[PDB]
Amino acid sequence: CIPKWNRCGPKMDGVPCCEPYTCTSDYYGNCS
Repeated sequence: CIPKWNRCGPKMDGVPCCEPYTCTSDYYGNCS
């Protein structure tokens, strides 16, 4: 998963932010 406060892209890499966190943009954004 991706560490909080970092770039996340589950639709482009297949790995969203960690369960306790969420991604804002599926293409390119941040987690919090």
